[PDB]
Amino acid sequence: ETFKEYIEKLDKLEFEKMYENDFFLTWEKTRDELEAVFTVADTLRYLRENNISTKIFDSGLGISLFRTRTRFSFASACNLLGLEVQDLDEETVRETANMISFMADIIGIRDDMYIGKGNAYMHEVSESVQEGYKDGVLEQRPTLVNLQCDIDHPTQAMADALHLIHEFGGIENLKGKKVAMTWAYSPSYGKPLSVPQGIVGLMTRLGMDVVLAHPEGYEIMPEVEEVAKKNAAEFGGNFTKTNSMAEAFKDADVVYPKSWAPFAAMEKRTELYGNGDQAGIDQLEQELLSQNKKHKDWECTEELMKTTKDGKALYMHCLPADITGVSCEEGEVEASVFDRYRVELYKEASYKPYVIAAMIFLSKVKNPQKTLTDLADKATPREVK
Amino acid sequence: ETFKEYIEKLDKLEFEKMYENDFFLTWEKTRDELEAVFTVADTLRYLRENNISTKIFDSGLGISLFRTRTRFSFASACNLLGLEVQDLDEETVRETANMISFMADIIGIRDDMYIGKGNAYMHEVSESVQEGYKDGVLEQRPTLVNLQCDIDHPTQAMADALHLIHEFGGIENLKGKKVAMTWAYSPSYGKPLSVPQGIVGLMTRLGMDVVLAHPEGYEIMPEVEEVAKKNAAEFGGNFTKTNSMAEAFKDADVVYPKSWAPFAAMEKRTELYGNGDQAGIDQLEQELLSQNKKHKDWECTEELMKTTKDGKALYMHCLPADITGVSCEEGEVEASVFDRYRVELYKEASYKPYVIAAMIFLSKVKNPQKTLTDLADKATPREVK
Amino acid sequence: ETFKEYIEKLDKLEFEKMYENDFFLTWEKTRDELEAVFTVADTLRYLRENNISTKIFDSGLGISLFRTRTRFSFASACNLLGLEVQDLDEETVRETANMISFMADIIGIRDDMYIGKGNAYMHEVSESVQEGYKDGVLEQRPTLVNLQCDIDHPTQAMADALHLIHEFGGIENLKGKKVAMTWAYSPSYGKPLSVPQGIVGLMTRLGMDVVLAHPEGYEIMPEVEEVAKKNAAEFGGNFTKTNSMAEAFKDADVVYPKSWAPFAAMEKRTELYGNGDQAGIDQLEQELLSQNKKHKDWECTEELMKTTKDGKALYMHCLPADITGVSCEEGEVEASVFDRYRVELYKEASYKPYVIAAMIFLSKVKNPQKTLTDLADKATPREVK
Repeated sequence: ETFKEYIEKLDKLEFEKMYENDFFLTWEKTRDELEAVFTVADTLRYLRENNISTKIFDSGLGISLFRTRTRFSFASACNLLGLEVQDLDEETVRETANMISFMADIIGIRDDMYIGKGNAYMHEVSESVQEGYKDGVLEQRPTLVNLQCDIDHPTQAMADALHLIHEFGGIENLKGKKVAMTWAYSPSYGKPLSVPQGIVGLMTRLGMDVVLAHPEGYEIMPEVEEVAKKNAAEFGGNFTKTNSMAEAFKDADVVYPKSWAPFAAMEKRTELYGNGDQAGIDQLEQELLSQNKKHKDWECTEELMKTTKDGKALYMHCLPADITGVSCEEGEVEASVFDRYRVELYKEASYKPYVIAAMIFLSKVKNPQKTLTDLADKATPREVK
Repeated sequence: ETFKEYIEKLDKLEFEKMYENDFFLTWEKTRDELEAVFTVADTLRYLRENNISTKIFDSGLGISLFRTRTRFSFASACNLLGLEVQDLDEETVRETANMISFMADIIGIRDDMYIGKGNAYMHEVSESVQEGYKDGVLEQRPTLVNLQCDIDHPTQAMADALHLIHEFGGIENLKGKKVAMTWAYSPSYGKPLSVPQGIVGLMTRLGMDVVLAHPEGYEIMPEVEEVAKKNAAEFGGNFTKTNSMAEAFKDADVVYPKSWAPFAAMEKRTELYGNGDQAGIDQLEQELLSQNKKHKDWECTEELMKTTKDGKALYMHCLPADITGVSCEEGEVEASVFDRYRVELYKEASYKPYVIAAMIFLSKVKNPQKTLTDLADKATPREVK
Repeated sequence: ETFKEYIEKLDKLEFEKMYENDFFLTWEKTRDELEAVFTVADTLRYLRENNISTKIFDSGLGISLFRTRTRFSFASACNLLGLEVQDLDEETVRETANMISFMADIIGIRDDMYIGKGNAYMHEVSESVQEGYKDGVLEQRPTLVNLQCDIDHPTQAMADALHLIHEFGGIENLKGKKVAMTWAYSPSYGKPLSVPQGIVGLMTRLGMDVVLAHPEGYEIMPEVEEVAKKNAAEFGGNFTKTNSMAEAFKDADVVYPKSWAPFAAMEKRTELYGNGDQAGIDQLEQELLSQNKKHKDWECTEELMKTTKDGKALYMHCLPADITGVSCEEGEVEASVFDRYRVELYKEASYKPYVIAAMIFLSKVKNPQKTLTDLADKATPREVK
């Protein structure tokens, strides 16, 4: 698409509320706001593809706050816009939020290890930073970008959605398509549910036919099931739950098989972690290990792919995947399946840097159309031509 | 204040000796030189508040040299001026000083754990770097900024002084004001004396009525007492020593209650550390723990605040403070007292980034007035307007 | 030399193949290509010496990939050209190579601990990154700079060669000169052979009279001996092997005495490391310790220096050196010898940042003459004048 087309698309969307605001969960934003992230994403790509610098800050920091793929993804986005990243180690939160912010425009936060704690922690940082700006402590109001929490993974989900839009030739062609978000076997102890919950909560916004397929006992956060049901019932398409991998793969257009630990188990883990009972934690993680040992047959196999739409549904995975007979003895996907989609899987990952930059752009530029246009006319070369 | 006023103030100060020089101790600089740091501090703030970039380096490094609040403070200052920070791990010093400096304009150093070692280490680095410049090894002469040593904490003290100037409406209104630099209870083993010595050595320059209040046995470096006595006797005001917290708080205009380990004890600690005797160190730190256990009553309490000027002296603390019943069982300050000054305490901290930038600016720009004016006329936007 | 002279020198060299290519081993490049690195090195120095910024990237990353002197050397080079460095911790390599590269223009790699593994690892990264560019995963093709491997140390060797060119007044004056690359005693377990192999493989290109002097049993990689023999026999000068330190020092114009572990021993070490046999490794390193204990007499001494050309051959060492009676009980060089050449040794090290920048420049600028000239005419100040 040409540059004129991108600007014209933004003009028929409404997104004034994204300015000087945070980004936590995809479903806290409107459909227009989500579409403004996609379009600004592609616009920044267009400009960089044509050797046009999109630096919008002459100085200022972006605070990275972990508690290494998203590490480089955030660093990339900041540098593209002209921000310099600083990493932080790991009313105390209020104090930490003001002390790091004096010359910070952005704060990216990853906190995904504990159910309940991660999302609340980001709200506290935002609130603290809002008050500091009001009380004159801070010259600006830093906007927060959720780089992964216990509830959602918005940068991953939106990068995944944008991949689909480009693979199927527009956001409207996603309507009616069948996406299988399923569980798969991992040797690992227990992975967060942010990706499964994140793409189920997002794809349901895009009018798709979404199916959540996991073995019994691996239920996701029930409040995210409720968000998906609403989404589908309100803005078209469907949401379905099932305990059969085959039933989900059958006639699927898209396939997303990644493992996760049971929501309930993560609630226990956090309470035990809060109580301090390390002996209980060790037992819980051993109990999970042998529970998911009973579902090794959950693997994205060449036989399963065969029962997909034309035997070639787009395989998606956030990476890295557990590849059977390469990364581990038994895993999420067969080697030959992975290899055949390798190019698509990497191209999928390429959208993440642009998605974070778009979120930053939208939260810091009151008139994106004008500034994007200003940046295009000046045409500052990022490389020597 | 307007921009014209800042330049005119610099014009009636003399500071030619700050160019291509280091900053170690506040009392090694003249009163005019100190006032040039305040004014350049406020000028850079003025410019950034009005969206005007103050980048003065197109490329070059600022070497950070620790041996996380000042970490971000130094990184902020460097980035504001256009320098990129690089962290170093922790005639060998001479070699290290030349090898890191080839494309370094600034070196910030924090070395505050051992009495005698820290200040000597910075002199050696400076000297090495001076000689390298003379012998053609180095294209430039990197200027050093003391980010905290065993003797003084110049960036903290000057940020604290600048806070006062803005709270009381000018540097001349500080004359006659009563500042209580006192000890307080901390559960921690033993904190450096750089802050207490630093603000006693600085506030005595500003014609204030300074009182050093600590329990018997907690004497500061006696050479810093001598600097304060001289300061007061020479440039007006007073310096007093006392072993009563109440007597210091009575009618105080400003109150600075932070704990520190006895100077003498720090001399032992270093000798033991030099001798290698770890068994002695462990005993010394246990001996301190129960010594300051006998002075839990040294706390900035709501009853003490009540005996201050109008019951509302400006509470100052470098942060973080030991808050009783929040951060610890028994600490430096009562929660309600802390909370009521929280806004001021954070605003105090905001001056540190600008103080470091000013020191850098003054050490690298032969004509500050002209360049500050050049930067104002060009008016390069740091953010999109 | 003036700027006009540098450009004219580049014009009578051919180096079109360096564009969008990697730099692994000095002997994989032509003599003209090597001379293009020297000239671009000196040109960037000339420009910076005259306060002229040489930033060529407005945004983009340089990935540093270790597996602290070259750390700062790489960071310096990147920043000079406008790139921002990001450090990485330590088909998986293929995945890692694409995931870090989305907005990376350069990748510097240090991997020098294991014979066979290091050079192969860089070829795999390059190949992966090449394919990604072809398949549309990557917007650009990142060029690799070998920051040190098991075979060569190209940035060190070229910095060393450039030092010589400036010490003896041109690359043509090196012809006929006698360079003693010799072993020396180190207390350390076992150092890589990349420096000895690197300068023997390079100096033989420059028509010099190179002698490899090491005690029996310390043979270097035999394939690098073969490269040196060829070099000398093909492009003039000589290569000789000897087991006498004196014979190598006699009438030497240049002296390079640094220790290294026997090539053969490094082959064992890696196999043991590959087999996992840690008990064998511990024994092998103890066997080396007492082997080189039998050659403490291999020291660059004041008596040896006396038998050099005029008793003042240029002493060279990559640094840091083992100095006898300062850094250790017994080492590579006598203190008085080291001290007298300290200035030259540091100036030698100063070329490394410019050598890395030159390699980057040549791999990313299709017309160096034009852009270097463009940068000179614009004359963007790096410092305020």
